[PDB]
Amino acid sequence: DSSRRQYQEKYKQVEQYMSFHKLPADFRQKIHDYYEHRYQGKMFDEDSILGELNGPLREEIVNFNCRKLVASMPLFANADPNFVTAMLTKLKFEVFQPGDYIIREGTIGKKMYFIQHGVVSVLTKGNKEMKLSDGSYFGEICLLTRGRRTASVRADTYCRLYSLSVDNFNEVLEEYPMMRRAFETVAIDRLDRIGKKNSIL
Amino acid sequence: DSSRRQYQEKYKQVEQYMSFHKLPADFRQKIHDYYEHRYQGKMFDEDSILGELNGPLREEIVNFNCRKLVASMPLFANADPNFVTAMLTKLKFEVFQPGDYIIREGTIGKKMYFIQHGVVSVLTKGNKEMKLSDGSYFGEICLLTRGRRTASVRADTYCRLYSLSVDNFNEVLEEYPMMRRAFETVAIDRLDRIGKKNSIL
Amino acid sequence: DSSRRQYQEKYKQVEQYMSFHKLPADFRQKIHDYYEHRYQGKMFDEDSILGELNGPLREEIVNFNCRKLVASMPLFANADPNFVTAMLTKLKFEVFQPGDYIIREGTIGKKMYFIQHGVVSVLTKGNKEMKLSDGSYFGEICLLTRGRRTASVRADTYCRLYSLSVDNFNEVLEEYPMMRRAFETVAIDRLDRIGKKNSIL
Amino acid sequence: DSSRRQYQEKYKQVEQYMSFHKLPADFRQKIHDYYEHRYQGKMFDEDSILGELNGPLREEIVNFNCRKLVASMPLFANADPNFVTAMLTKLKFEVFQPGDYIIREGTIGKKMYFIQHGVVSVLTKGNKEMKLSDGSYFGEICLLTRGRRTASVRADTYCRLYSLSVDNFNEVLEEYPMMRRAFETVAIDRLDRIGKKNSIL
Ligand SMILES: O=P1(O)OC[C@H]2O[C@@H](n3cnc4cncnc43)[C@H](O)[C@@H]2O1
Ligand SMILES: O=P1(O)OC[C@H]2O[C@@H](n3cnc4cncnc43)[C@H](O)[C@@H]2O1
Ligand SMILES: O=P1(O)OC[C@H]2O[C@@H](n3cnc4cncnc43)[C@H](O)[C@@H]2O1
Ligand SMILES: O=P1(O)OC[C@H]2O[C@@H](n3cnc4cncnc43)[C@H](O)[C@@H]2O1
Repeated sequence: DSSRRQYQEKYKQVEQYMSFHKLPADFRQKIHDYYEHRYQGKMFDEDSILGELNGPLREEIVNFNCRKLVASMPLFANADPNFVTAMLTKLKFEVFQPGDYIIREGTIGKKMYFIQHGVVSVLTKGNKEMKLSDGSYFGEICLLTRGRRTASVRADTYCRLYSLSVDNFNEVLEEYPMMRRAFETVAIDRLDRIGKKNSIL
Repeated sequence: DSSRRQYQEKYKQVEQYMSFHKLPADFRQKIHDYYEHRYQGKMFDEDSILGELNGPLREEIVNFNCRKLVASMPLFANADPNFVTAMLTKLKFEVFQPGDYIIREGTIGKKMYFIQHGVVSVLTKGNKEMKLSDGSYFGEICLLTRGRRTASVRADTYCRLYSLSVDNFNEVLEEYPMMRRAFETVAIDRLDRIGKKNSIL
Repeated sequence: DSSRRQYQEKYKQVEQYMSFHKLPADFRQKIHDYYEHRYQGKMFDEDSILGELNGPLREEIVNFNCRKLVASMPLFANADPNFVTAMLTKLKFEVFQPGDYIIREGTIGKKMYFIQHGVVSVLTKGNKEMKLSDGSYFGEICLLTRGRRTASVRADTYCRLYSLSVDNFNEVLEEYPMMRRAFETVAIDRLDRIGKKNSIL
Repeated sequence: DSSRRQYQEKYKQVEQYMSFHKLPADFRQKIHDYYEHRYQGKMFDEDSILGELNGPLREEIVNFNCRKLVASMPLFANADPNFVTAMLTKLKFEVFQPGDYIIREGTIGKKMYFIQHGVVSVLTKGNKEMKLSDGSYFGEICLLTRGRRTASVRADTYCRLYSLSVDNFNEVLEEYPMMRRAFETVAIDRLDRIGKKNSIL
C-alpha cells in the first residue's frame, strides 16, 4: 500500500521532470526500465527506517539480505563474520543497464563493486578482455593503489551490484588489516594476466 | 493523535520493508517488540522540536527527563551541574534486547553507555565475569585510552541506555578536565579486577 | 493560512512531546509563551524559502528585515554596507525569556549576540554590574580572544536577539579586517570598567 | 499536476513569508517575476530525483540538458567529453535580474559562471567596460589566482547562468590538468585588455 504508492508517486515526479526537460522517448523508456529494475514497484526511506533501529538489528538485517552474496563469494564466505558485517553495513545497492560504463580506464576511482547478479566485461586499450559475474568483485585495484583505473568495466546484462566507497573500504581494512592482503593477492593475479605489474602490491 | 498516528504509520513502513526483504516471522516479531519498547506508541521528530527551542529550554528539558539517571549515578549526582547538563545534552537514547552484544571485545570503541534501566554482563575470554545495572556506565575505558575494547558487554534484559560518542565525550572533558580523573579512577579499579593494567591510566 | 496552520500543527507536536515526557504545567506554559514570542503564530521553512532565491534577493531581504537593527547600532550604521550585508546574512534570530542565562562566565564562547529588543544584565563574581539594551551587542570578547567568557549575561525582559557564530564572525572579519579593531576598542573599553585587562587587545 | 501544484504551493509560502516581514509591493513583484523566470511554473526535488538514478543516467541527462551550452562554447565544444561531463554534473542553475550585481570587484570569489542566456557588463573602477553574452563565462580569474575579484559583473538582462564552485572547479581541474591552461590563456588575454597583469598566470 504505502510503499507501492510511494513508488507510483515518485515515478510520476520523474516523468514530470523528464517531460519538463523534454527528454526523448527512447531515454524515457530506459529510465522507466531502470526504475522497475531498481525499485521493483516499492519505495522506502531506508535511511530513516534503519536509523529507527539499533546496531544489532541493522546488522542482523544486512546479514540476512546478503546471505547469497556472502555465501557465493569466497572472500566473504571464509572471512571473519565481523569483518563481513562491517563491510555489509557500508554497501550501497546499485543497478546498471546493458552497455553502461560502470568504470572508465584512466579515471580516478572512488569505489569498488560486488556483483550480486549480472555479467560485466573488463576492457583495456590493449584488447586483453575478461568477464566477471555473480560472486566476483571489481574496481578494487585503484582503491589499493590510489592510482588510476587499470581498465574499463562495462555492463553486459542488467547488473545488480553493491558498491563500497574508498573511505569505507579504508575504514574497514584499518580494523581488519589481514583482509587487505587477500584483495592484493587477487589484484596482483589480475594485473599479471594483462601485462601490468605494480611495485605497490 | 498526531504522535500516535506517526508511530502507527512509521511502523507500517517497517512492516512493508520487512515484507519486501522477506525477513522471517521470528525476526519480524523481535522488530515489533523492539519498536514497542523503544517508541512506546508515539513518534516525534525530536531534532526538529528541540531545534525550535533555545539553549535554556533544551537544557531545562534534558535535566527534567534525566532526573533519575542523574540522581542515581554518583558521578553525575555530585558533579558540577554544568558538566552534567553539557553531558546530558549530548546523550542519545538507545534500547537493546536480551542477548544483544552491545560491545564486542577487541573492536574499536566509538561510544560509551549509561544504563538508565537494565542489566548487562561484562564478558572477557578469560572468564572473569561481572554485572552492571541501573546507575552504572560502561564502554568508557576505550574512550579514555583510544585502545580496543577490553571486554564484551551483553544485554541480559531489555536495556534502556543513553549513549555518548567519543567526540562528545572528548568535547565535554575539554571544558571540565577535572571529571576525566573520576572516570580513570573507576577504569583503573575495573581493569585491576580482571588482571589488566594500563600505564595510560 | 498555510503558515498559520504550520504553526498550529508544530505547536500540537510540541504539546504531545511535553505530554509524553510529563513536563510540569509551569514549564509547559513557559514553552507556550516562548513559542508565541518566537514564532508569533506563523511558521516557515525559511532555509528552503531563501534557498529558492539568489544572492541579491536574499541580501535585499536581510537588509530590509534588519533596517532598525542596522540604523540603531553605530557599528553597523557607519560601516561599509557590504560588511553589514555579510554579517546580516549570517545572523540567526533567537528569543530569550526573563531570568534566562544567555551566557555563563567561565565557559567557552561559541557566539555573540546583537540585541534587537530587550534588556540584559552583565554579571561578574566581583559584583561589577551593567545593563545593555536595544542597539548594543555582547559576547564578543571571547570571540576576539578565544578565551573564556568574562561575565555572565542574563535576560531581564523578553529578548529578541540575533546571534553570530564564532566561525561566521571570523569569516566576516577576514574579508573586512578593519572592523575587528572597532570591536576591540569597545572590548578594551568594557574590560577596563570591570578591572580586567587583556594583552591580547 | 504534482510539479505544477508544488510550484503553486511553494510560491504561496513565499508570499506568506513576504507578507509576514511586510516587504514592500515593488520588492514582492520582483520576487514573483524571479520565481516565474527561475521555475517556470513547475517545482521538483531534483536532488532526490537524480539521487534515485545512477551515474550513467545522471550523466546522460546533464549532457542532454546542456547541449546548447556545450555546443556554443568553444572551451566545452572542443574538449574531451569526459571533462565536459565532469563539469556539467557540478553546475548549478541560477537566474539573475537586470541591475543585479552578480560579482563585486575587490571581494573574494567562491564561484564562476557560464552564461546560457543573457548579457552582462564587466565593470572596473578605471571605466574599462565590456559585455559578455551567450556562450561565454566569467568569474574564473579569481578561481585561478585565489586573489580578489578583478572586476564587477552586472546583469543587463534576465540572465540564465550555470555556476561552478571553487572546490568543484578545482576537483575537475585535478583530473584534467590540460584544461586549466585553456582558462589561463583567456584570463591573461582578458587582464591585458584592462591594464592588469598577473605573474601568477
Ligand atoms: O583498476 P580497478 O580499480 O578498475 C578496473 C578494474 O578491472 C578489474 N580488472 C583489471 N584487470 C583484470 C583482469 N581480470 C579481471 N579483472 C580485472 C579490476 O577490479 C580493476 O580494478
Ligand atoms: O573497555 P571498554 O571501553 O568496553 C568494555 C567495557 O567493559 C567494562 N568493564 C571492563 N572490565 C570491567 C570490570 N568491571 C566492570 N566493568 C568492566 C568497561 O566499561 C569497559 O570499557
Ligand atoms: O566575555 P564575553 O564574550 O561574554 C560576556 C560578555 O559581557 C560583556 N561585558 C563584559 N564586561 C562588560 C562591561 N560592560 C558592558 N558589557 C560587558 C561582553 O560582551 C562580554 O563578552
Ligand atoms: O576576476 P574574476 O574572478 O571576476 C570578475 C571577472 O570579470 C571578467 N573580466 C575581467 N576583465 C575582463 C575583460 N574582458 C572580459 N571579461 C573580463 C573575468 O571573468 C573576471 O574574473
